[PDB]
Amino acid sequence: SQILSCRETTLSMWSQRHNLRAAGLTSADARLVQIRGMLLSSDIFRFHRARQETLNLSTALSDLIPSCESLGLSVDAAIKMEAANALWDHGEMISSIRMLQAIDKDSSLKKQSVPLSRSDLLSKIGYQVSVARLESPDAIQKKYLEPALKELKGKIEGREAGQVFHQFAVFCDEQLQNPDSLEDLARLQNLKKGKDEEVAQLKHLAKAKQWQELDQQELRRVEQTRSEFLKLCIENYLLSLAASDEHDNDALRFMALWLEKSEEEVANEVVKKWINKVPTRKFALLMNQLSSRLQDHNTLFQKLLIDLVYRICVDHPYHGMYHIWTGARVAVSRQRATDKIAKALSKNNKVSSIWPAIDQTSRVYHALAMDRDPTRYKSGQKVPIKNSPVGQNFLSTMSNNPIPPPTLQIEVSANLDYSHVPMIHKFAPEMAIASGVSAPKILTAIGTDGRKYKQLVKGGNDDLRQDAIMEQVFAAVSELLKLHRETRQRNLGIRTYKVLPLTSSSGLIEFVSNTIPLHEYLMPAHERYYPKDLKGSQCRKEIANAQTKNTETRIAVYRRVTERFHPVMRYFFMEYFPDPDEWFQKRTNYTRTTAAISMLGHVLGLGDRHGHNILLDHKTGEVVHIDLGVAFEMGRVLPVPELVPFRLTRDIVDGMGITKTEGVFRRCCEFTLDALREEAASIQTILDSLRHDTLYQWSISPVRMAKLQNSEADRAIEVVKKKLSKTLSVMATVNDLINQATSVSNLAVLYSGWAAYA
Ligand SMILES: Nc1ncnc2c1ncn2[C@@H]1O[C@H](COP(=O)(O)OP(=O)(O)OP(O)(O)=S)[C@@H](O)[C@H]1O
Ligand SMILES: [Mg+2]
Repeated sequence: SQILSCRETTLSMWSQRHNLRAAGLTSADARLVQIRGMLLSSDIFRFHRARQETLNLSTALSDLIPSCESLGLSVDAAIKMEAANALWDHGEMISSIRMLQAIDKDSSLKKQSVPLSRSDLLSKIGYQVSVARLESPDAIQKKYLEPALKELKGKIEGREAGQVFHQFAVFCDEQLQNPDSLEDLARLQNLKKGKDEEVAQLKHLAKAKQWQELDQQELRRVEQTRSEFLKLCIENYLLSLAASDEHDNDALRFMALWLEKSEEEVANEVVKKWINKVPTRKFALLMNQLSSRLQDHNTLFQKLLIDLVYRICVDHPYHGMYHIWTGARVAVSRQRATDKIAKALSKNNKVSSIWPAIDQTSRVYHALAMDRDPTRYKSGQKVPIKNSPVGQNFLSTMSNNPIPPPTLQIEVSANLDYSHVPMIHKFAPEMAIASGVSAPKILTAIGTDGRKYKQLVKGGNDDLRQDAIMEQVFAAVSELLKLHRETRQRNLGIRTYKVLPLTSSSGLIEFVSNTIPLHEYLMPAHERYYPKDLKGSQCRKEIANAQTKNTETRIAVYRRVTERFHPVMRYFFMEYFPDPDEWFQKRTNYTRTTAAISMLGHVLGLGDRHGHNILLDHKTGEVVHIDLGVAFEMGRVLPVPELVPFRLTRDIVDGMGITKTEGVFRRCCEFTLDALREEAASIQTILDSLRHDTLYQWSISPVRMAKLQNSEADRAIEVVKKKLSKTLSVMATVNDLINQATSVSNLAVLYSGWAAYA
């Protein structure tokens, strides 16, 4: 605000003082520059939601119009549009709409400086008239949207056309999923059904048949209207994706809309016509959903889907070829189709030194994962990977085939240039081993640029596709958080990692760089700082013995245990960051990331939040949540249910200081939850894309349910949708959540492996 106000003063004074200016700078030039600087400041003030400053600016701009018309400037349209924006942002919807319509009626948008295209004005009026319900959705399309598409004049590239096409596509989509129109279609369908049943009962007949035919004609009209809307929706989504990059979650919405209509040949003809102009970098992150619908059926849907998956794997190989490999090496048809795509991939010129590399490398990674020997691999040791035959074959094969580390997160390149990606140079000679049955081994790889990429080569009978899908969903929602001022100002978001499933029994997990598990810090620290307290194992055993007793005894035992167990988390920051400046910044990072993941894991039902799934990053302070596969409330179905919204035990809360909760954690919870329920449409779109994934399981299979404690899509998405309801205020919702997350009667009846005493 300070810089922008001083800039306003500067530009106005320079425009007034004619003798200070140079020779060839007339007063029209100074005036025009002043106006442009003011309009820029108005954009900036609008995002900050500073109402009074946009009001001041638009008033001071409207006062310049008389003195601008005498200098020979035509800046009335841009300034009146700024006034209309101020009105709309103060709540005057009808006044803003009337002002924009007056701009459109009597103004020459062609011959005037500070240009203003007629199609963006028309689409602005159309958007505002739709929001205010000021006209029927059949006149909005006839007066504002189709005239806008006609004003583009065949230009199908740029941000102007991107805005127009996204406007029109969202309008048509909104017309399809309309509760009134769906009720009307259902009513006409029941009428047709009942009248046909009555006619069958009879075979009076003449009039009955005539009424039946009139019903049929009405139903044909309604269905044809819906078919036109579907055509326009799909076509304009595809044209908006091909024009600009402003709207790129239109790829997720187009994909959901197209997978719902895989049989309606109308949709497939429109897609066939327009699909080849979208850059494949828009679909690159949707390969879990695309490669799950592959089949060999010779239809048109499959001939489009297979070609799209092929082009994605050719342009961005490190984003599609592992999906193809996993798919090759209704399940039989999917495997056959993925095998055909793989055979075609190992035939073309662009990707031919890349597909064999990934082939051989994945084979040896899987072989190394599956190889368990209790003698050759002792849990906790550190074995040089040259003594097993699998180890030597692995090292040789990896030396002969250079690839980027499979757990490195590669960003998608618009220029299609993946040469700047570090390849695996060599492997560290040894590999660690963790405790389990099928020994998870932690490899290290030294890359070309000289960094160390550690990896968990996880083998056994686990399902990493759940964890990978949920990591992708959480990353998408955290990306939604960046669009709002309050959460973006605080960098509220989650830390991601990379899961890569190789087969149905093995995967590569990214070993997060310099973290430490929460339980592995907390259990030694508890006895280092309080040598007279109970041990972690004594508390766990004491709580597990009273697991088959009444709630009164369980709560009494829990109080007795936590009276002899004091939190020590506040020391994690006093012993990794002794400098007060750094200590304060890192403790704030911890609090903010804990708040963001608490709200985000309440909204998505995230469970299984024990100490071994939470990592503490001792370089930046901020927590990382891994193992995100038990989501959508699957955790309160277990034998000993997890009935808390998130993990907020005494140690998580002790890491926050004098102000236990009231402070940074509560304000950040409220900003997160306030930004989440203003993106409920986008979260619905993400979960809808999840709904068309044939391989995602919406219930926890008794295998993992036994590994954890020693329509389902419709119910889950409905629960998510009612957690984002604006009925209660954010303050009251967060108060309730923090009351039930820290309650002793809730924490006392949790499973003993969920270390709640801690
Ligand atoms: N991707 C990862 N990055 C960094 N550390 C990890 C990662 N995955 C697991 N860890 C940690 O390294 C160890 C590996 O844990 P695992 O033995 O694979 O599974 P686990 O969670 O320990 O077993 P349970 O069922 O939870 S008792 C644990 O101490 C984890 O905290
Ligand atoms: Mg784990």
